[PDB]
This record gives sequence, C-alpha cells and structure tokens, in this order.
Amino acid sequence: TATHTCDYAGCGKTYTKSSHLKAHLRTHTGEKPYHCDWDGCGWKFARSDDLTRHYRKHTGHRPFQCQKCDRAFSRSDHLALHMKRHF
DNA sequence: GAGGCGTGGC
DNA sequence: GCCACGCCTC
Ligand SMILES: [Zn+2]
Ligand SMILES: [Zn+2]
Ligand SMILES: [Zn+2]
Repeated sequence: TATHTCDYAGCGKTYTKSSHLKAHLRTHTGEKPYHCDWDGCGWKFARSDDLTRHYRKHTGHRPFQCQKCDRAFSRSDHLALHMKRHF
C-alpha cells in the first residue's frame, strides 16, 4: 500500500508505478540489462523502451512521416519539433 | 540527433 | 512489465 519511493540516502523521488521506481533504482546500481547487439555500438540501457528507440538509429526505422514535407523521423517528438519549421 | 528521464493506458 | 508519449539536456 506504500507509494514507490527510493530508499537510497540522497534520493527520495516518488513514482506513480512500481515499474517507474525499478527503472530509477537501476540508476543507483549500474544495471542495464537491455544490450544493443549492433556491430560496434555497445550501448546498453536500463529500460527496454530506450533500447527500442535507440535501435531505430541503426535500422533507419522512420515511422513518423511529415505530411507537408517528405521527411520522416524515428521518434514522435522529433517530428513535432519539425512541424514548427512548417508553421 | 540522441540520450536521460517522467508519465500513463493497456 | 510493455510500449509509447513528451519534455529536458547536451
Ligand atoms: Zn533514488
Ligand atoms: Zn546500438
Ligand atoms: Zn517536413
């Protein structure tokens, strides 16, 4: 019934979900179980979604398509910042 | 562009 | 726990 708060002296951040805290706790430890298998990259991550996002950098996966223009991006926030140039 | 990070619906 | 959205920082 407790709210997920970090119990490391210095921290104290509280999160809404336990999974949020589990990701944060991996910052105190060095745990990054999600590795990038790309040739020569070596990047590792503590959250799965970050590896997915990072991986598009290697695959060229650009799902977010600018409809005024013909430039695409691998991330939603990348495109949103591009539309400002199309105001 | 890319990584760190907080959040929420499922 | 997954996955995606969105913001912050460099
Ligand atoms: Zn902490
Ligand atoms: Zn990689
Ligand atoms: Zn465009």
